[PDB]
Amino acid sequence: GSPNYDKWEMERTDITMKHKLGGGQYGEVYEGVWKKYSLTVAVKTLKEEVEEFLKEAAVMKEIKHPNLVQLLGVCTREPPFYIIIEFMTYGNLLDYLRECNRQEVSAVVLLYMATQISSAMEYLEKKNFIHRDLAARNCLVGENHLVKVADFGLSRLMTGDTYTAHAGAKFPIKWTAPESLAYNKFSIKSDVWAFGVLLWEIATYGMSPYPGIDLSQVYELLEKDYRMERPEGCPEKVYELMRACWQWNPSDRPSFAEIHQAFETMFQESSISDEVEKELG
Ligand SMILES: COc1ccccc1-c1c[nH]c2ncc(-c3cncc(C(=O)N(C)C)c3)cc12
Repeated sequence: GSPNYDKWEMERTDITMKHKLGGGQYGEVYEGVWKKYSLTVAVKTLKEEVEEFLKEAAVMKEIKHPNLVQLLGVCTREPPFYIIIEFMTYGNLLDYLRECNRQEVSAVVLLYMATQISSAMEYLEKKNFIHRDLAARNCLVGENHLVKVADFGLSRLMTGDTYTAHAGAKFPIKWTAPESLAYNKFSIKSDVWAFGVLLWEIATYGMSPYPGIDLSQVYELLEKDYRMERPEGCPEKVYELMRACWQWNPSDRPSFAEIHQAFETMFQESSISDEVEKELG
């Protein structure tokens, strides 16, 4: 074989760069086209640090799942570096929920979304990886309400049961578990907490978490056992799972395996009524 062959490396000239996607919401991530195959793609690059970029690229080569956005290739031999990923046509979940028709995106669709996401996290959990940035803004939407988890910039394969982030490092307060906020300690359980917040975002069709409350007051409130209220219309079972995800002690939070099982079940039962209803009109 050829000496410098690398299965993941693509020629940067193969890609046409267009414009930043998500309205620049995700930084240097552009919509591009893999000319050879007339395929629209998402390309993350580095402005003119690298270590984190290369780490993100390496992690994406190791994970593969139906509900995890798929790495297509990279350009990391020389700058500018690229990470070429499949493009999800309906954008991110947060904006999708904020602009959707609710008769279309009904209760069964919200359950379907949660099910797909928990499926991706169960896979990651099994592989001992942590995501560290679960949020609706970081989930993507495809045709027929297909949903995939994205943005693996902070994802890590753990060696132990916990990962301690750099010192002085700071995180998205409203999606971050108590022990993460206070001691920079992360784990599969901290992702579970974030998933609970994501569920709330889904249930509210994209509302910003902790309505009214000041970020500076969030931790103190959680410490006294305050937790967001059940959204209008959220089934009790779902709110209960939500509250379990927000148990103060990480060990008390359920596993993604358990979470996925619960949602698959609710989705299927909810789905039956949906199919029937559909078949009346
Ligand atoms: C969270 O997604 C990411 C975070 C970091 C790095 C890559 C991605 C990413 C991979 N494939 C994608 N596909 C579509 C969008 C996307 C999201 N929001 C809006 C758009 C958009 O502009 N339209 C028109 C769909 C696209 C974002 C990504």
